[PDB]
Amino acid sequence: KIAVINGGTRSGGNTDVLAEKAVQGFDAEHIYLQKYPIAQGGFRPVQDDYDSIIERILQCHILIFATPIYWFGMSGTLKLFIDRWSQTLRDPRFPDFKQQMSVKQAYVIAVGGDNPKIKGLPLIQQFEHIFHFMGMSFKGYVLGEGNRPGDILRDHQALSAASRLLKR
Amino acid sequence: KIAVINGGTRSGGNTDVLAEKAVQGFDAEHIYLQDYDSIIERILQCHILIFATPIYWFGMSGTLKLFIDRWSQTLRDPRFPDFKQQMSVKQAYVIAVGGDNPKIKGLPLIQQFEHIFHFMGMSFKGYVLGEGNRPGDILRDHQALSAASRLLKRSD
Amino acid sequence: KIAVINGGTRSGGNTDVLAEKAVQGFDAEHIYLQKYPAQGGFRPVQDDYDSIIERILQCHILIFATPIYWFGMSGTLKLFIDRWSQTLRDPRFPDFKQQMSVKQAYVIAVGGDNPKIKGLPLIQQFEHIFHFMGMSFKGYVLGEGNRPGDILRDHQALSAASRLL
Amino acid sequence: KIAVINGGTRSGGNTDVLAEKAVQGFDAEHIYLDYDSIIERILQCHILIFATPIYWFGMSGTLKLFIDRWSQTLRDPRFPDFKQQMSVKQAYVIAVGGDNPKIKGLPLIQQFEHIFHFMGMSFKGYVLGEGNRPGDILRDHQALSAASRLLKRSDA
Ligand SMILES: [Pt+2]
Ligand SMILES: [Pt+2]
Ligand SMILES: [Pt+2]
Ligand SMILES: [Pt+2]
Ligand SMILES: [Pt+2]
Ligand SMILES: [Pt+2]
Ligand SMILES: [Pt+2]
Ligand SMILES: [Pt+2]
Ligand SMILES: [Pt+2]
Ligand SMILES: [Pt+2]
Ligand SMILES: [Pt+2]
Repeated sequence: KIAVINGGTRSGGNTDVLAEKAVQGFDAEHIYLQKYPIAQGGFRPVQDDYDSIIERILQCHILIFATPIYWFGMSGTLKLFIDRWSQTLRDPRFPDFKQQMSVKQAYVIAVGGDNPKIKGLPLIQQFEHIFHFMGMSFKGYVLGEGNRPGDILRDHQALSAASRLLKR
Repeated sequence: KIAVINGGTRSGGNTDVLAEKAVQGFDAEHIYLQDYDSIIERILQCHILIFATPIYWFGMSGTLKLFIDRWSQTLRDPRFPDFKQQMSVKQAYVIAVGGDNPKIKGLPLIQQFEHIFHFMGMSFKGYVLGEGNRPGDILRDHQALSAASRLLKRSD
Repeated sequence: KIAVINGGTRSGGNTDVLAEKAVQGFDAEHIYLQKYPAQGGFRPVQDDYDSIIERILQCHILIFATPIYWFGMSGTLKLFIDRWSQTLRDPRFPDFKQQMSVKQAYVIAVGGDNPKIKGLPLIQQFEHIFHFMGMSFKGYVLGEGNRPGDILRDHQALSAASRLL
Repeated sequence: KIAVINGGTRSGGNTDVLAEKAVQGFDAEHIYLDYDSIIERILQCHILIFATPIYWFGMSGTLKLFIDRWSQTLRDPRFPDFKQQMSVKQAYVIAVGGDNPKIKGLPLIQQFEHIFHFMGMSFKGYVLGEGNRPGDILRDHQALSAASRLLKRSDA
């Protein structure tokens, strides 16, 4: 039903925390985009399980893209994941990808430490163009403030915004 | 202490309601644009300014646009010699409601306000974009209502 | 065929000059939005609003030319566009929506505060406005200038204006 | 003295055509995204041109991974003056795509503006060009002209 595509870190990370507030209680598909060390910028995304991820995403009506804001954009893992949709749109193993994605609802959770409420707007507008291209309805988002793990818990505005993320 | 600069039409409209949610318990001064000099005199006396405007064509109301545009005259008015200095120490907020996916399509307007405030040296402390079509509709926008109620809180 | 909606100050104005170049040679319908008593010292007048609509409705290409005031369009252009809400339900112009949905739109905006960057929100606001109307946003020019004649120094803008249509 | 940081590949494609129009006559260094070696080469140039095809209304994945790594460089003891060195450089952006890029690529330009501002680098200019298939960029006369004059400080 609901999938959370996490392009941040895991266990404690501000991205994980905010996402849990948004999907609390649901039996949501939790996707974590893998990355291997070569810490921000110290990794390289791993996409060995990309097809498995697409398979899971296709079964979900609601998609929540959760990401830290790196250099005023999304994470390296989420950027390489979305860029690969270009390949999937030409993939015979997922012949109805465009149509299937077009009926889904999308949400975004992004956390940054440099006045995200303002400096994170270009990223939200970028997501707007991405979803519009796919015909996906961009239903809502949350911009949260945080630098180190767990500091999002101090952004009460973001915590309550995430809890009220899913439209009703 | 707090001034709500109302750019719509005083009539229990969605923008008015959302701004009231933000200032509940603060006993703010409500300035309805829709007497320019008196308005300027009144806002200069407030530390916090909340610009509340319905969203028209992905921007502010024509009333609020004519109001801010006239600041160009005030920046050179000898009766208000310290206008820019006084404004720069104020904290500004924006509350805007519209019926066409405003939380997403109203972002350019938020960026314009960011530039206006930065130009004046004012701190842009927060904003809330809300969704509504007919009066009262905003009371169903849980996310917006929650955000407005927390707008001016120092610790919640 | 082509219409230039000018929301600035005429003759010699940076906005007038760039628009002039964009439609140089063409027999374009020149629409100037009225205003009477310098920035912020006027009040737009729309007594001729209906005749202006009648004219743009006959043009396939619409060029919106405006100075950048407070990071937005001019007061006259803002009040003009805002009124489209009334026109969209006006018995006098039964087909406004459909007629506008087939026109091509362009924007020429001039500002004195690093417009190539600070004028982007305005261009994005125009993108939403045109998309709402079904109008194709074909291109734009962001010129730098604050005083009459200044736009003659922005050769990059004059070029663009020339290569706009 | 100047470097073109290409986030595409060496292929003589639309982004490369536009970038070349800008550095013609400058004998610029062409870097096609040896990370440490690349950082050393760019640190020696006072003008940096970031050239990238537009993917999903953003930069290429290759350029994204490169700029993201600056976070590591900002804390790398082997490059103790990285931030300071970059701050005195002039940055330009050349970006080409086939989905109404001059309009839909604006958020990307704003991101670059934030990236450069964070580094203290002067964002001197940019060109968004239209091109769907190889060679299409030659039809975008506005972009070709803008790229031609991008680094010029004289006219005719
Ligand atoms: Pt994080
Ligand atoms: Pt469903
Ligand atoms: Pt990473
Ligand atoms: Pt106060
Ligand atoms: Pt405005
Ligand atoms: Pt002018
Ligand atoms: Pt035509
Ligand atoms: Pt005016
Ligand atoms: Pt040089
Ligand atoms: Pt290309
Ligand atoms: Pt990017």
